[PDB]
Amino acid sequence: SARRTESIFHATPEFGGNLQKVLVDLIELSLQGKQAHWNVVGSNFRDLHLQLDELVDFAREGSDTIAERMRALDAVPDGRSDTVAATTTLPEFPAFERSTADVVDLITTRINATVDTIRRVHDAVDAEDPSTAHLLHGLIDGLEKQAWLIRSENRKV
Amino acid sequence: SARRTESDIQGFHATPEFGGNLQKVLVDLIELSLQGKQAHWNVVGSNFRDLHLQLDELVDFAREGSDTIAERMRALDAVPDGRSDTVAATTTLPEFPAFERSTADVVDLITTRINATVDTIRRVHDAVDAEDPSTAHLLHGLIDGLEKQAWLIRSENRKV
Amino acid sequence: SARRTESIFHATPEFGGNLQKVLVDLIELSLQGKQAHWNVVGSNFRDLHLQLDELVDFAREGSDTIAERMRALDAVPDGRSDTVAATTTLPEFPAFERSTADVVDLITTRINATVDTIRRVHDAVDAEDPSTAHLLHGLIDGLEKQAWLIRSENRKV
Amino acid sequence: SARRTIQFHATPEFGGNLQKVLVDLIELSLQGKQAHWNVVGSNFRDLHLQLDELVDFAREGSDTIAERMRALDAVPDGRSDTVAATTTLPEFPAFERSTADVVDLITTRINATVDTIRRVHDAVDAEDPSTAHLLHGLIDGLEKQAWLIRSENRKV
Amino acid sequence: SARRTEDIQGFHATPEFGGNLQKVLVDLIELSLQGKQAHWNVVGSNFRDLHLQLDELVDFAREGSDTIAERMRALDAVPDGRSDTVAATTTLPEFPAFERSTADVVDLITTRINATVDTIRRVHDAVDAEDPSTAHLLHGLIDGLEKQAWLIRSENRKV
Amino acid sequence: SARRTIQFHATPEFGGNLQKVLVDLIELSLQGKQAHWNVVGSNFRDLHLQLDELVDFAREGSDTIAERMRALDAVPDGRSDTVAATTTLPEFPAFERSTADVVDLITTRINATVDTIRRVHDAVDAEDPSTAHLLHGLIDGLEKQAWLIRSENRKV
Amino acid sequence: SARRTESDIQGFHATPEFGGNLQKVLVDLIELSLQGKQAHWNVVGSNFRDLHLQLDELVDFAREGSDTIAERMRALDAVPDGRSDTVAATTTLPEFPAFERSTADVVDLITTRINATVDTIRRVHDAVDAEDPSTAHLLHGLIDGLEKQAWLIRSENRKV
Amino acid sequence: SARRTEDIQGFHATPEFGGNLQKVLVDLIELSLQGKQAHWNVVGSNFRDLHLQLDELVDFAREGSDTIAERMRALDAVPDGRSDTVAATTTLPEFPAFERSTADVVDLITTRINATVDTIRRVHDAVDAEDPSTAHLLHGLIDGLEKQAWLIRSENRKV
Amino acid sequence: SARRTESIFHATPEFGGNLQKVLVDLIELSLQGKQAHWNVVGSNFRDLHLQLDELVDFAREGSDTIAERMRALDAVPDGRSDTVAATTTLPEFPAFERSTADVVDLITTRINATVDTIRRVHDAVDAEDPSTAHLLHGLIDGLEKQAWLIRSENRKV
Amino acid sequence: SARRTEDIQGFHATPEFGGNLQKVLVDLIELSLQGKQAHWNVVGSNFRDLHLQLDELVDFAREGSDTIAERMRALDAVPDGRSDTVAATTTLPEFPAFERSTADVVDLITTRINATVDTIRRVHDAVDAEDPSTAHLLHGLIDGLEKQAWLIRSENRKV
Amino acid sequence: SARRTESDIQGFHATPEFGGNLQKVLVDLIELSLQGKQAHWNVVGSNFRDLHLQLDELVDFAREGSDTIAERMRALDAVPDGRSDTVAATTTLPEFPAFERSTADVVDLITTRINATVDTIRRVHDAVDAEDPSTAHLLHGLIDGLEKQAWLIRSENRKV
Amino acid sequence: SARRTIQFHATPEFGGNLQKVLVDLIELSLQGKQAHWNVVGSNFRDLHLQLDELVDFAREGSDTIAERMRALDAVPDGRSDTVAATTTLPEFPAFERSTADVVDLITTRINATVDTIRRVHDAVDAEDPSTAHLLHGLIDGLEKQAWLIRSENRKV
Ligand SMILES: [Cl-]
Ligand SMILES: [Cl-]
Ligand SMILES: [Cl-]
Ligand SMILES: [Cl-]
Ligand SMILES: [Fe+2]
Ligand SMILES: [Fe+2]
Ligand SMILES: [Fe+2]
Ligand SMILES: [Fe+2]
Ligand SMILES: [Fe+2]
Ligand SMILES: [Fe+2]
Ligand SMILES: [Fe+2]
Ligand SMILES: [Fe+2]
Ligand SMILES: [Fe+2]
Ligand SMILES: [Fe+2]
Ligand SMILES: [Fe+2]
Ligand SMILES: [Fe+2]
Ligand SMILES: [Mg+2]
Ligand SMILES: [Mg+2]
Ligand SMILES: [Mg+2]
Ligand SMILES: [Mg+2]
Ligand SMILES: [Mg+2]
Ligand SMILES: [Mg+2]
Ligand SMILES: [Mg+2]
Ligand SMILES: [Mg+2]
Ligand SMILES: [Mg+2]
Ligand SMILES: [Mg+2]
Ligand SMILES: [Mg+2]
Ligand SMILES: [Mg+2]
Repeated sequence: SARRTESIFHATPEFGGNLQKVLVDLIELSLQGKQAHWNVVGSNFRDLHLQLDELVDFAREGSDTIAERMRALDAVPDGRSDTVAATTTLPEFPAFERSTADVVDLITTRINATVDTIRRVHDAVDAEDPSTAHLLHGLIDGLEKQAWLIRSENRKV
Repeated sequence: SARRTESDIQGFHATPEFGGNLQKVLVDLIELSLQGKQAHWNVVGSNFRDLHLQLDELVDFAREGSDTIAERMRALDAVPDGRSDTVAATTTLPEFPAFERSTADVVDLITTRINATVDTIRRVHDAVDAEDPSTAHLLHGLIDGLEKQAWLIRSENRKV
Repeated sequence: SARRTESIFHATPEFGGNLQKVLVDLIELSLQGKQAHWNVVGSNFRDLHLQLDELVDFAREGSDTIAERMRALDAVPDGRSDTVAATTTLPEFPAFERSTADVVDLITTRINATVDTIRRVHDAVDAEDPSTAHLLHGLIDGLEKQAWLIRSENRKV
Repeated sequence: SARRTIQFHATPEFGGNLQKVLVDLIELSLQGKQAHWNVVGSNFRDLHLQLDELVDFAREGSDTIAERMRALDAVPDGRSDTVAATTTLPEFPAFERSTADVVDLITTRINATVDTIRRVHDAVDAEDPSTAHLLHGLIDGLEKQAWLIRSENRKV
Repeated sequence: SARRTEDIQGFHATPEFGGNLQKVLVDLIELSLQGKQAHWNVVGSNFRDLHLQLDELVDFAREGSDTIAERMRALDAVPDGRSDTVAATTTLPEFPAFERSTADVVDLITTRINATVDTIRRVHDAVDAEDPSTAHLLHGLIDGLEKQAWLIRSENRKV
Repeated sequence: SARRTIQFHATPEFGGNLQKVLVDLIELSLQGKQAHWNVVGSNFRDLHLQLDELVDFAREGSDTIAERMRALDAVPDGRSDTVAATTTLPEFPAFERSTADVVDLITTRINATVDTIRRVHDAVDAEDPSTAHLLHGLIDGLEKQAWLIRSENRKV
Repeated sequence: SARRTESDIQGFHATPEFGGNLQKVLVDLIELSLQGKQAHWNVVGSNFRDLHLQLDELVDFAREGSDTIAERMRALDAVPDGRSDTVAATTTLPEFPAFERSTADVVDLITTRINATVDTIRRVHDAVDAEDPSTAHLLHGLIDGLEKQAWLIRSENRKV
Repeated sequence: SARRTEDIQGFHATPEFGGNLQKVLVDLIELSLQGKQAHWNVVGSNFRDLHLQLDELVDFAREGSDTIAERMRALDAVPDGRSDTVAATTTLPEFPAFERSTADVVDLITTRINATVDTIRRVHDAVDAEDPSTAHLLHGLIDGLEKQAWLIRSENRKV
Repeated sequence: SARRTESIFHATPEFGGNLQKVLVDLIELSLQGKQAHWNVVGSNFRDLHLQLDELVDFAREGSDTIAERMRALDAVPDGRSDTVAATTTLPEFPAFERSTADVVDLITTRINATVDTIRRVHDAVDAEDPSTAHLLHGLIDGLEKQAWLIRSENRKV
Repeated sequence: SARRTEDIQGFHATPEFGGNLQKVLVDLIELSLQGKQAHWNVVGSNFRDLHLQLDELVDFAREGSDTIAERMRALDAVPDGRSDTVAATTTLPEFPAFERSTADVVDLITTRINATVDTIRRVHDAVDAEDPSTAHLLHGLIDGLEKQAWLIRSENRKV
Repeated sequence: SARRTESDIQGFHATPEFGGNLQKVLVDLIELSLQGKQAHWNVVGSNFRDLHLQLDELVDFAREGSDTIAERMRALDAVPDGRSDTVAATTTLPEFPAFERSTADVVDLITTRINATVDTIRRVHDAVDAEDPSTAHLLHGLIDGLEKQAWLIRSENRKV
Repeated sequence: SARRTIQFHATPEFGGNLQKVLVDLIELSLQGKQAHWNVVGSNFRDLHLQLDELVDFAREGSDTIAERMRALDAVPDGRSDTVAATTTLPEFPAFERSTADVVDLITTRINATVDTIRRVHDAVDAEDPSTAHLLHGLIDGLEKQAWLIRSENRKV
């Protein structure tokens, strides 16, 4: 009666490209987070070691969320190492052992870079699909929380 | 002191139109749940088990969604109708066919019916968002969850 | 030695029809239970709200059990909205908000109707397949428990 | 290589708006516990239990808001004096209160809390939609609590 | 260097102490049995809350009776929780037969919880004088049961 | 539309039969705890632990039966005086009892409890097969407990 | 007082015939468990994973069932024999073939062997029910659980 | 045979007893509020450990305040945990505003925990004299809070 | 750059045969363990009953581990009743009820037989694939623990 | 209004109090070590029950030793749980070497549990006089250990 | 007394060669994890769901493995490099192709890449075992877990 | 039928080697708890918590080794006197110790414990590779603990 006949959302390829930008930075952040997690040394090692894993957990869940949102709307994600390295906007993480103080500053900057990407694409994403912007909001919130939890170590008052 | 002095402070009340838009979402979510179980029981053929299991996950989400929408209506002083006669008379989903259906047919059928459910939510979205962005927040989660289900189900039939 | 050769239970279509009768009433009960769960208001709202969800949980598990028992014996269930509405024996649940006292009486009657269907088909089911009657017994027990738990609210002694 | 060679900061007004939500969430939590302990009469147990769920949500909410402030370089103040001095919630009364009275009282004070979030919503959303996302969850959860509590007093 | 070179016997309860814990035990078991009776036979306004709270009371009283009985065993005393002994020696007013209204059950159970607590409070000082470690267990029981009493009786309180 | 425009009630005899099962289940539970506390000697711990599992099953069983009575408009009586006055179980002795004695005693009293359920089974099944379903679960569980306990005393 | 006065009250004792009927059920449940694992390891081809996983669920149920039946025998003073030689010499199930088997073949093979196991339980049912309805209660659960497994497995091969 | 034939009233707290538990309650609630303030606003060396430990302290103080308040209710006393009352009657030194260093927070919170414990220790003997079962709850609180104090203050200890 | 081209461990059939020897003895042990679990009677029945189930749990997990290791290396396990009975090295478990003392000695011997098979094939397995020997070590350790836990019942000191 | 304006110091244990808890600590640690020794080396009739019960005893004694040691820290006292100190200062009779029969182990461990409890009972009143909150923890330990003693010793009881 | 008297006792230090061998294992495990997720998102076609799910299990194991190896390096005073540029420049795995891939293609592709990862571990095994058998213990678990994944994935494509 | 018609026993040297590992594992556990209680200063909480994880691993390890000895007909001695008299670990000091000192002290004593396992490894592996399997897990876990603890004191 209100039933429709069988003959049954299309996202633009630009929209997919915007999600792809978010994806590579989330993957890069997870990879750098693990690097820091392994190679951080010095005062308050353990807290940083543990917090960095929490960050990585969130970034990995986030990248799965974004990639699978792309798939739901029939976009095609690319999370391959070469693509991530070639297209990420995050500054490269330095090699070797790094002091806890250095790691705090480095990782804060890299989180902030990842968040910036999401904030940069937000309005274009929101205009086409507010339901995707919903996921972006959760990511921004969770990442900016991680930034606060990590950077607070270096704050002098 | 910054304390308010009213003895009675009323809550947010939904307009009749708003209540109607959520009612439209509700009946389609319930219908999708009923069709989801029908497919879950009656799917046969290649890759039976995966579809059987995925369809239950879809049903779980749709049932949680219908409860969320109906209870959101109650929170905003609107009154849901999820009775079988109403669902049958007012759902926009194409009817699920009778009897056993092949895995390939079930994939196509259920994908279409999820698409129909999501379309209802997307149709009322802007009007809902305009009156109450907090309800739109719930609609966003529903759209995301359902379109995820659509991908997880439909991909069975997608070739190369 | 005691091994049989490869060349290997058939239920009647009437038996399937009997399970179908149980199925539609279980689904209808779940749908009405949710309606009541949302729309119940008044004294002792919370207990009814919560108990009605427990009833719905049991009825949903029950309808899955029956439908899948049908499938196991190669019967074909029909739990579609139109079929449920057109064939259920349960009295229609009234529209709008209902008082807790009214809901107690209404839902008790609808549980009792569902149980009656199972009791009506029991002997025919038991005669053909005692293993199915086993499931019927569990349902009757669980539903009649729910009836007691709900109706006790209105009992005056 | 697309790699860049980086400080979002809340405006004072934005921080002030979240501070307003915070004190009402904390006050609601304190009032919820007061009601939880002191409610008496017909259907005591349901109210007792539901009020604790309200408090659980409101406490999670206040932590969420305060930590969002921290994330955006704002500084929360959830101290007792500040809460008492700046909360917009009508004062919850002392002593034993009937279930009927508690239902009415708590519904009003939840509604007051939601009103604050609804008042600041548009300004918060204009500056930071990600924070408004949190406000939506709070509005939804609290208005649900209001429905679950107030339905007890509904006549027909 | 400081090692003892003794068999080292454990602390043994006096007959008075044993008797005092036996008194607590029978009232805890009686309360459990009456709690179930009420759990099953309560009817009327707010049935579900009372039905559920009565089971929590029974859970606590059963754990309590086990705790006391095993405390007796630990101190070389012998519990008797048999039906005849409980019926013959409990201080609790008899629970009435048949279906009982929620209002009636609230009043009845509150009274029986209070009777159980009274028994524990009556023996407390004598128990505490001999073995403060056992008084520790009595404190937990008094606290838990008086909590149950408040949670139940508040239903009937009219303000 | 097949929609109808509705009161199963147990006969007094049926209710009486379930009452018989109930008092024996409760008595078994009380005796099980008595044994649980007072058993001593070789293999104490196993018996101590197994007896608690017996009590757990018997308590769940008594609740199941009493609530089945309620479901069918019957009224249980599980009070101490009634249990002592109407139970068919041989009295469990007071004081410390050896593991060997406890095994024999408890097996007898489980068997007595099962015998009651087996005695009323056919009459219960004739009126309500759904209740007999519950009796079967009880018979199975209790006879399992009897086997797990009595095997301790088996000679070869 | 209504207390009985016997010092020794014996339990229910199964007849030799009853003990034999449960023994028949036992060996087929164990054989099904062994064949279930064989198929679980050696299934290859289209939809491998679903069958691999479902076969373990079947094995879990059959193992729980064999324990239930053997322990029911013990409860009724009967003595089970679940040794490999006895199972091999007295099972009624057709032999599972050797080596790797295709998903389609495994579906057909295992369905047949579940059907065989259920047939044994249905064959002894009435004789078991006549002596002890409480044991028949267990048989009912076994039949229901196993026929559910049969449906969940066989549906892979059912076309349209 | 031994069954009582009375309504049997429960144990009722004296006004002094009620007042004493109210004193404990407001300090527990104040400590909770200050604990969250510190949880949010702590910055500097070893932030995370302090952030996390402060939440554990708050968890314990919240459970504690609920326990005390419900103990009051069980004994027919009436708690007041409202913001105005807590602010007006707490004995805790005010927590300062704004971001505070980890070193500062350690010292500040240790002092406020100690103040809370002091209140409990001050009322203890009077509570114990009337109701040892309540003193039982006070012992758990003193133990838990003094543990929290050790776990926090050890950060600033220089050996 | 270090990437290999697409055109990509092969175990000998003798290696597979060695794992097969372990498999049949693990399955036989599980079957005998259940037999003992059901039919053990007498002093300390309960401990033996419970410990025998723990043994069976370990042996069942072990046989799955070995069979699936065979599959991973493209060997083909045979755990069928006839094959197990015809090829197991374990002494037959006796029929009927057995005393706890007898069961202790019997099961200890059968565990020791199963362990002996693993120890006999160890060096040949280790030489070809140390990663498989890794699994053998876990099994030997777990089984010899079970042997100690069971046999200690009969130890007189 | 009622806020204090002080640094507020915590409760500090006297040297006698510290010494008394140290005595409890070494006996709890010794009991744990002997419990494991027995856990590993027990053989004979009813091995499994004893093997398993001995681990439960060790679990309780380890939690107990941690509780006491951290209670010392909370009150500004310093524990010493090192091997040499425990060996040199424990009051427990030495556990014998090699495999021991279940009957022997029951008697041996019962004696060593009783020795541990005796230490706690000996210091109790002095601890209770200074700090009833610590006596609260001692009551839990006495209760738990005497329960373990009953559960173990009952194996050897012949009636 | 048998107590040692040194104030400082150093831990086991890995040779540069040993550190390099574990680094080789690390980059291939990370690369496998990245490719595993790519396949997990982009697989389409017959039996989509099973592969989708199994690929996540593979990713979970590989991620746990990379962490284990990197942390083992840290324990032995070696310094891991799991950065994207390094992984891309030094992994031995063939590149995963772009875009959506069929279930059959993904099975073949991923099996090959697991085989490649395992080959790296087997190549460095003997040199690792020679210096530190405790690290070889970890390599054994990795090889076993990964070859299990290979079987569970590849069996989809194996015919009769 | 391939059915056989059966006593692995450790040599005294093998048993002695496992005894050496056992006493160092127990001593490490006791020292870990001492450090857990008495550590003070900057980053107290992390050290406090990490030391308990070390103790957890070392206790599981000592039980594993002692029970492996039992499995192979050897007899462990984990008594206090024996541990104090035969452990190779440098004595842990009494009294409060700074986090920096505890890091250095505990790292040394973990390294001492690992050294013992590494010293006996080859002899153990030659006789019983299945026991060496357990030693590998212990070496891996303890050296991980050493890294997690010592990293606190690392300069750059
Ligand atoms: Cl509730
Ligand atoms: Cl699956
Ligand atoms: Cl932490
Ligand atoms: Cl046990
Ligand atoms: Fe995913
Ligand atoms: Fe709901
Ligand atoms: Fe289902
Ligand atoms: Fe927080
Ligand atoms: Fe007990
Ligand atoms: Fe119940
Ligand atoms: Fe079993
Ligand atoms: Fe509470
Ligand atoms: Fe498997
Ligand atoms: Fe600790
Ligand atoms: Fe890690
Ligand atoms: Fe152990
Ligand atoms: Mg939004
Ligand atoms: Mg928006
Ligand atoms: Mg039946
Ligand atoms: Mg209620
Ligand atoms: Mg005292
Ligand atoms: Mg035993
Ligand atoms: Mg029948
Ligand atoms: Mg190895
Ligand atoms: Mg006390
Ligand atoms: Mg599949
Ligand atoms: Mg080797
Ligand atoms: Mg830290």
